[PDB]
Amino acid sequence: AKMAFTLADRVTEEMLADKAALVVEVVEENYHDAPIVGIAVVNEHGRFFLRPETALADPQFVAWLGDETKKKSMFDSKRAAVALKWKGIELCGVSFDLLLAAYLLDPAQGVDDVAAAAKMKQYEAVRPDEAVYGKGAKRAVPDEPVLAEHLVRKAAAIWELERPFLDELRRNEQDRLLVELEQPLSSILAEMEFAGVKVDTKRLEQMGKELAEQLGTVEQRIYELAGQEFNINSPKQLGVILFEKLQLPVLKKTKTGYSTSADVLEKLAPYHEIVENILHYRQLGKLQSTYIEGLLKVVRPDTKKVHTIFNQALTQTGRLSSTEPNLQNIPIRLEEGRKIRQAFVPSESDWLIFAADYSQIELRVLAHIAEDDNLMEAFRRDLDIHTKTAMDIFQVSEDEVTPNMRRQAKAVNFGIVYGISDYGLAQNLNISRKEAAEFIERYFESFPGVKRYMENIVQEAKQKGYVTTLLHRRRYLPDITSRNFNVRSFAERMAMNTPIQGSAADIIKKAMIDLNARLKEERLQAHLLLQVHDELILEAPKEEMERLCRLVPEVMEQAVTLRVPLKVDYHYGSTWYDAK
DNA sequence: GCGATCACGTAC
DNA sequence: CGTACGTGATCGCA
Ligand SMILES: OC[C@H]1O[C@@](CO)(O[C@H]2O[C@H](CO)[C@@H](O)[C@H](O)[C@H]2O)[C@@H](O)[C@@H]1O
Ligand SMILES: OC[C@H]1O[C@@](CO)(O[C@H]2O[C@H](CO)[C@@H](O)[C@H](O)[C@H]2O)[C@@H](O)[C@@H]1O
Ligand SMILES: [Mg+2]
Repeated sequence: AKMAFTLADRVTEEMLADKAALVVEVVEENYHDAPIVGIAVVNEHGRFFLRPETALADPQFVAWLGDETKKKSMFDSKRAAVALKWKGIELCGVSFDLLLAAYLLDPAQGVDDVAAAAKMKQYEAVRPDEAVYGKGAKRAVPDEPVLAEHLVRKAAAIWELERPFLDELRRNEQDRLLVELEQPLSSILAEMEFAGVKVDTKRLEQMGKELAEQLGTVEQRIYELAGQEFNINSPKQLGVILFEKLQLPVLKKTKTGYSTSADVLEKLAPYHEIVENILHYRQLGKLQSTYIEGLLKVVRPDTKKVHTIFNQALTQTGRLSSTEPNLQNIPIRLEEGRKIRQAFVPSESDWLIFAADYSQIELRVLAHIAEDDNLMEAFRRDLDIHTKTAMDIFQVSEDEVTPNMRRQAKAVNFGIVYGISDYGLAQNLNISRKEAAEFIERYFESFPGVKRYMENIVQEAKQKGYVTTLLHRRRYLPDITSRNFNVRSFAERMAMNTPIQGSAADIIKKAMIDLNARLKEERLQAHLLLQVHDELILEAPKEEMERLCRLVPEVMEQAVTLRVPLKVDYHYGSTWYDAK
């Protein structure tokens, strides 16, 4: 049953046809400056395996790789493109990426290897990577015979599956989504990851020292107030101290013991001085372990840069995710944690950080899709949407909106986008279910178009079996027909939320593509560093700021044309923190 | 030693 | 109430 192929000792002409399935294997999960363990090529002339030392040193092979007219079909081309960038080799001509294709066809499948994608089309003549390389401590590259056949079988699957995947994408009217959006974005993300973000490690280290001091102080204060010492980090010793020794009330229970969520502690604060200290302790600890020590662990000691990896084929809504490190969840809400951003700086002298963010893109997308007259008019007037919502649901003039009213109207706006729920809104605003229901009821009275949309999108999900975004991304919702209330309700919220979060993802992704095209046309040195769902972070020479102030927001605002305007705010400074 | 499950907290 | 990722803890296991 073995698959035939040539284990070549040198590169030949027929290995360089203008159409081929290409495998450039990088086994390390984090592919930055990682080894390429083997190469496989399958084309009209046959199947070939090349040793990387040989192939990557061959002028003709390297030229073929960089020739845009020589088309390649691959799986996770970004992984290969980045691994090659670290070796000074350009990868061009990737016309089909099976990972991205499978992702667009059904993100729920969680396709993360060629075998998983192949199974979608009843093709099983290829092993899962885990089966070949093992996992964890036992992970390892097998001997050449085993490795070579696996890479050839993967290239063979890609070669065979391209047509069936493209045909289904076309039927789904997602072919342009793959070819004009996700694949071009893949190359942009590769450049971003490869460029990396410079880190002021000395500043982080100083913060770490100061935190260590405060942590020690607070820690001592906690033992003092508790009358003894214990591991504050343990959800058992703390449970005993709080709810047993100190007799604090048990307002919420996890599943295995006492719950100590920040929300639970906030309520217990009035009863004992130890509570506030525990909260403070955790927040400092969160900064220290995750944003100081954790960040320092992944900074490259030679360049002092962190090279995140944007997973482009993971989220069920079309958003990207970020890992090692996650640069999409850096503190900003609280000043103490916000200071962490002072550590992210430009990669060159006299360059600055430029950050642009969409203003309420999700609610603007909702206004567009629901065609709600009131919500559209609000954005056409560019009103403070939370104040406007408060005015409508509480029936008062702008001058009469109090801070608490705006705060609650804001929580309603979030609930509406997430997939409204009286129970969910109740928990969030610490109020009763009927009280939350009253708010929701008032909201729909003020925005009947939104109510219509929520009712209709749910019915549509049931009829078609899936919901779609502006650019045709889709999410299947089988649980929408479940006879279990909780399971069905979750699917209904997904039906309501996915077209919104997903369409916002579509828009910023297109904005990134348009932006890069503009930066190149203008020959600006400015380049993208990060994307955080509704914001783009760039770095550029100080001399380019004025041009960026006009170019970036315009490109982002014009990415798509909706029934309401899109608005983009921007700021720039010496550090990410200052780009406020 | 190791890997998986928790409970938690940070982002948009 | 939507979407993610990384942490320290606790705990069963080749
Ligand atoms: O290269 C990213 C790409 O690979 C997948 C598997 O096909 O994820 C791998 O790489 C990620 C980045 O290092 C890891 O977080 C993940 O654990 C590893 O399996 C895809 O999910 C992704 O699109
Ligand atoms: O009361 C109707 C109202 O309930 C929702 C859930 O919020 O859907 C329920 O009723 C529908 C029939 O009209 C079913 O298709 C659906 O499965 C059930 O949960 C709303 O969508 C609807 O407007
Ligand atoms: Mg914003």
